[PDB]
Amino acid sequence: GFTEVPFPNSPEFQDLTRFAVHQYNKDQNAHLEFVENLNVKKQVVAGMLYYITFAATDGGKKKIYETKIWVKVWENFKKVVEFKLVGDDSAKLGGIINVPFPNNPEFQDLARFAVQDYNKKENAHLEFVENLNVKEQLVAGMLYYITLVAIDAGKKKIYEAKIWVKEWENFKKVIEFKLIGDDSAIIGGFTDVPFPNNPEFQDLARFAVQDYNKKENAHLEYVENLNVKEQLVAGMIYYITLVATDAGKKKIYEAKIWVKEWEDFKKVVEFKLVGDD
Repeated sequence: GFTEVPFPNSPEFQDLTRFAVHQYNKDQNAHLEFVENLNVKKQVVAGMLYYITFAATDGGKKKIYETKIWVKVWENFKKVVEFKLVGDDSAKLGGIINVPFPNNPEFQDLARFAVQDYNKKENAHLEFVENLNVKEQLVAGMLYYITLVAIDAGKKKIYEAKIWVKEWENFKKVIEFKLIGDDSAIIGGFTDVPFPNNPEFQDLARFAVQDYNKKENAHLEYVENLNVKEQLVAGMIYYITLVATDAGKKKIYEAKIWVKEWEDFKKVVEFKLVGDD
């Protein structure tokens, strides 16, 4: 349980608050100004957790906020795990930020946790393979958007798991788990691409989208990539998993593009809808 702290505006507590306040202001592009910690609690957890009630003005106007700061001084670690204006319907939700290494074992475990969760709830037998993409969001805690590949009935398919985790509590929970559609198998070895949304790759995916548009009389509107995989052959082949809107509806597609630069050769060999349709 929490515990009252008999020194609200302590230098180290005034420290914690402005750390939170600084991040919010920047991540959100705002200008909260810290005045005074009104109240401070403390919970011994995986490390310490401080629930901080403080006063801030936002261009002259008096406002009360609350933040939950997770700290592990033995790692030089402090993460803001909630930030909220009293009262408001909810906590201040952060932007949905993309995470460049979707297969860092911590997300592989999130993914597996979600796959098993679904296996129990649906009496199913899905089989994880890899993550294609992870997005993170500051909520009350963290929410991860995982786009994964799982083998079902022997066939690779793409699923999306939304999972909520309060890491200081060792707590996690599936918020949403849904089938997107069929994955298209790569066959052979591949190299991953750490940043699937570099200009190089955004231009290739846009090329394929226009190619598909022209060829099927469609009007897909490119949004971004989720994942890029490469392999050297004669020239290079890119396997691109991307989102496009089709009449405002977000869809996922898989493109296969074959490039031979000395030939000025660029060819879309496969472009397929995964799902969301």
